[PDB]
Amino acid sequence: RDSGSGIVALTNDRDTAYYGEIGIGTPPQNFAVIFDTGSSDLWVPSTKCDTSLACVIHPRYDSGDSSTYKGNGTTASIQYGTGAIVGFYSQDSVEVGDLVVEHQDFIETTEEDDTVFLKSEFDGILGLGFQEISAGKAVPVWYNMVNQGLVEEAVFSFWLNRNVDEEEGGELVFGGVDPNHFRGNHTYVPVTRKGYWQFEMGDVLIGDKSSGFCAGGCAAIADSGTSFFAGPTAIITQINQAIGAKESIVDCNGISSMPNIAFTIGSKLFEVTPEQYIYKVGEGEAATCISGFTALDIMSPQGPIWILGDMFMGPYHTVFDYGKLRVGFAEAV
Ligand SMILES: *[C@@H]1O[C@H](CO)[C@@H](O[C@@H]2O[C@H](CO)[C@@H](O[C@@H]3O[C@H](CO)[C@@H](O)[C@H](O[C@H]4O[C@H](CO[C@H]5O[C@H](CO)[C@@H](O)[C@H](O)[C@@H]5O)[C@@H](O)[C@H](O)[C@@H]4O[C@H]4O[C@H](CO)[C@@H](O)[C@H](O)[C@@H]4O)[C@@H]3O)[C@H](O)[C@H]2NC(C)=O)[C@H](O)[C@H]1NC(C)=O
Ligand SMILES: *[C@@H]1O[C@H](CO)[C@@H](O[C@@H]2O[C@H](CO)[C@@H](O[C@@H]3O[C@H](CO[C@H]4O[C@H](CO)[C@@H](O)[C@H](O)[C@@H]4O)[C@@H](O)[C@H](O)[C@@H]3O)[C@H](O)[C@H]2NC(C)=O)[C@H](O)[C@H]1NC(C)=O
Repeated sequence: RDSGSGIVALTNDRDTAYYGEIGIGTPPQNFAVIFDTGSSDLWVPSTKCDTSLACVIHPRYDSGDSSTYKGNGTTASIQYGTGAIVGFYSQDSVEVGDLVVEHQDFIETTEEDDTVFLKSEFDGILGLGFQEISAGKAVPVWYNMVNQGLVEEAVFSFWLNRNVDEEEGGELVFGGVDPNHFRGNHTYVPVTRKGYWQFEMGDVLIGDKSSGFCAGGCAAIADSGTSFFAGPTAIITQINQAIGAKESIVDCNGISSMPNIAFTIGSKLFEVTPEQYIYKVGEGEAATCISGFTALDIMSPQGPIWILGDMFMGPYHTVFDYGKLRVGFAEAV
């Protein structure tokens, strides 16, 4: 018997990535998978991938051992940074949060860029975005969940633990919201373009006044798969100066003197402190403090795009409300 809580416990790897276990096939084949609101496919290493080290060192899906496996074979290609992942589609049963999602299309990977995925603790990615941005326009896991009636509410939500010393890395809830992990109300903004979890954002404040560049209305995406913030160079440039910044972007030891950065979502200020937006790769005084604000210029018909990753979704409990097409943020506890 498999039903029906919808809870997934998340592992936190040095605040950089969050992953949980899913099962594919019967009998189930277990994979560590990042839950990613920025992409829409499910993919895992395949037994048919013999030229990439990542597939060889990670657990691999074997269709010959699944009695529910149904061949497809449609090829697909997904760019990850400079390289890419490549594979073909298959169908099988997927168990996420003890919900058995029947006939799920997913990608068996044939090749993986070893620079990103060789030393990953996770094996795959479970995409939680919309169908429009799936490689083969596959029906995403969450849509099948909704379609099979496996959830009481048409929302899913994230608690990401930012304290890497604790034992709970985080928690992802399919079909509800865990009231233990936020305080006060969520602020809800509607989805502006449907493929991405995308909404309208206001002006970005450095210290107490305006960056000007987003005061006319920017676009932004909640992407559980990214750690760092990414936004237009025109704003990132100003942030770099007010912080003392110099591949990456460095400083340190002046964190407490830096200003808070604040995003204006739903006519409210969501503030991020230096402690929350500076990443610390070291530990002592040979430590390396790195800025989480990376420059990235992508257009959309709604304006230049901000990516708000785990550094934002950590302090701000995030609800993805599919039934009302809206995203909500609340102060996390
Ligand atoms: C190899 O894989 C690729 C990648 O997936 C296949 O190419 C894609 O296949 C999908 C699925 O057929 C295509 O999406 C559909 O497009 C339809 C036309 O827009 C649309 O009606 C579909 O939306 C409905 O269904 C989903 C749920 O899908 C169920 O049924 C399919 C059948 O295979 C399964 O794949 C799923 O697991 C699931 O069982 C709902 O979420 C959606 O809201 C729609 O639901 C209506 O219909 C349901 C009954 O069908 C009913 O239950 C609902 O209440 C509602 O009335 C879906 O978007 C996609 O277009 C296609 N890609 C391309 C580029 O064409 C490829 O076909 C496959 N190849 C082989 C050889 O198998
Ligand atoms: C945190 O968020 C909460 C929202 O989730 C806030 O509480 C809500 O506040 C609004 C506005 O004050 C209330 O909405 C109004 O309620 C009246 C009366 O509702 C009653 O009658 C209707 C039938 O007409 C019935 O369906 C209801 O069940 C009630 O019996 C409506 O007529 C108005 O049009 C309007 O919707 C919400 O009711 C209220 N919700 C809750 C759960 O309290 C809360 O104030 C926020 N807190 C802070 C600090 O901002």
